[PDB]
Amino acid sequence: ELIEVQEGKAKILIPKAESIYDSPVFYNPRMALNRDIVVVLLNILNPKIVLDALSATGIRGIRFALETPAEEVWLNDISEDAYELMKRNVMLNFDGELRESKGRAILKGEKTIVINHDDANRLMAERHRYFHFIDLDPFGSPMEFLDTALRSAKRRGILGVTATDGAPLCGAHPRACLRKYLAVPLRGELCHEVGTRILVGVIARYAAKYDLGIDVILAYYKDHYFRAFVKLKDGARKGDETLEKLGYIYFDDKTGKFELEQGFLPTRPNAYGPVWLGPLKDEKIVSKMVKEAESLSLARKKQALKLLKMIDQELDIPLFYDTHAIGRRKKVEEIISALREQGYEATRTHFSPTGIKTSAPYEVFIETIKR
Ligand SMILES: Nc1ncnc2c1ncn2C1O[C@@H](CSCCC(N)C(=O)O)[C@@H](O)C1O
Repeated sequence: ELIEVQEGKAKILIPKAESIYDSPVFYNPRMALNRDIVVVLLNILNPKIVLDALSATGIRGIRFALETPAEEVWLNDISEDAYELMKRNVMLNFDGELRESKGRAILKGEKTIVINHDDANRLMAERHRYFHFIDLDPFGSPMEFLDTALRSAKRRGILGVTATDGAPLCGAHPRACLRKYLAVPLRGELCHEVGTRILVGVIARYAAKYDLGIDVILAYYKDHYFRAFVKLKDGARKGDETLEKLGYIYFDDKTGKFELEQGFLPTRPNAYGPVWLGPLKDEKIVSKMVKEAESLSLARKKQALKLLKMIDQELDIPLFYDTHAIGRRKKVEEIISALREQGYEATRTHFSPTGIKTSAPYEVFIETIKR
């Protein structure tokens, strides 16, 4: 029936089954890294009232309460069996008695834990402008909840969205991408960043009508999923400035050369987007994350540090050059060094193991790898 496992400072019971998609209550251990990062981040932004929209086993919210400054943690899931496993796992990491009720339970101890058996769109809708932080971790696309989450979070709240929607976001299913994200995807060596930027840009677009803009705290790709942490800005002016960060991409698949164009609409044919052409991180914050992550007991510390450091030293410039792909048409360390000697900025990128982000033009990049 149930197996007791441990993640971070959390001890939970998960159903034992053939695969993760076969257990009555979902739990993907590979997502431990995803939860480490949000924990590291929360230990910086220090949100007071947080929400684990689609909790499943309750692991995320449970780690929120045990490993972060969060004072009021809300756990929610539409599934009855999940709700029951959530209540159990909560009482497995916290003391006192759970004052349960019809599909709703509460625990008022050092931290306040609100466990809910409800539909996320229903809960969030009841909780208008209530959370400092909301974490959306759905099966694939978050579009079904995005709009309601933008109304449930404080006008200055933080929104965490994950998208395991690789197929549409990476160009495999262009028509599916158009329906869910209202953007024309780009496949190929760049689809990892473009997919991430499409994600940020759709949040930016949905937030604008509430006269809200965004600041990307951190956005990255990893293990086939897209993560986006954004800070909401109050004001039509902020909203307008956000939409101004949107743009389109032009890509020559024969050469690997790409071009960017800032604007709500493109002005040339064969445009990819719209996508977020703004920053993909808040360097000041990401740097602290590396420091914080080192002083925390995460579930996958080594990988968490390895990923955070990569992003920390990474250039925040749109797109990059994949040495392997272009090669088809030397070592990355050597190319980077040769680029820096000439005075250009160049760094590795978490998007690709052979990718290089640089301020050098396509042409110079090609000349340099040839020398
Ligand atoms: N409308 C809805 N409201 C609340 N939960 C929903 C929902 N639609 C689907 N779900 C569900 O979302 C799941 C996503 S799996 C989620 C995992 C996670 N947060 C972690 O770190 O483990 C299931 O438990 C489930 O029943």
